Amino acid sequence: TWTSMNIESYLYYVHQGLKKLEQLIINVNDIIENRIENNLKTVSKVVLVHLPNVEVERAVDDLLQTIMLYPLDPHVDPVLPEETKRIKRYYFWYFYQALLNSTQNSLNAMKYRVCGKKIPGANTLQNLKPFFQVEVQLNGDKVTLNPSLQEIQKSINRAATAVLRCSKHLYNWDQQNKDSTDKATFYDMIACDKEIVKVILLLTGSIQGTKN
Repeated sequence: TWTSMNIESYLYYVHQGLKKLEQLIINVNDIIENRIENNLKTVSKVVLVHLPNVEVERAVDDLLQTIMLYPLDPHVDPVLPEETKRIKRYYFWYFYQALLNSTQNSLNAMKYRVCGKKIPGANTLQNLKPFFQVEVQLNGDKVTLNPSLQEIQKSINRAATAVLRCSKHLYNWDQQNKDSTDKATFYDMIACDKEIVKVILLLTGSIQGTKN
């Protein structure tokens, strides 16, 4: 600072590094904070039972896209940030949890609101299910739904199982290609989680109450 030089240039060079980094973060903001967020909102909003591939492609593409951001999927060799690298992975795992949880919250909302079938609308694969009509007569002189009501619940469970296997075999951010990048164990975990196994009891209980 005595000849009044090189300090403005050092300050300007650090400013240059900081503006380049502020840039790179503005990248990451753009590139992560909204496309995969809106994809997550869509994944949450997808009604699995009935609604009158896409987001899977989308998530694979978001992976390759984030990979374009120079992210250290392997640790930097000269820096050796082995601990460092796994924290973005824990965050991306929390986000993958938010995705599978979007699907899971949908699944659970539907498992709860099965009872009003006429109110929601169905998609093509699920044409037989909505507001199910059953024939009633004197089966062996006894008034019954001619299709066994138990059978109709097994048809509801067959729709549920088609949906559940479609949702268990996915290609999400971790499952990139046939679960190659990461396993699909969270989906069988969700299948044995309360929203499925414990709500089977509530389903069958309301069903037996209808029978009652």
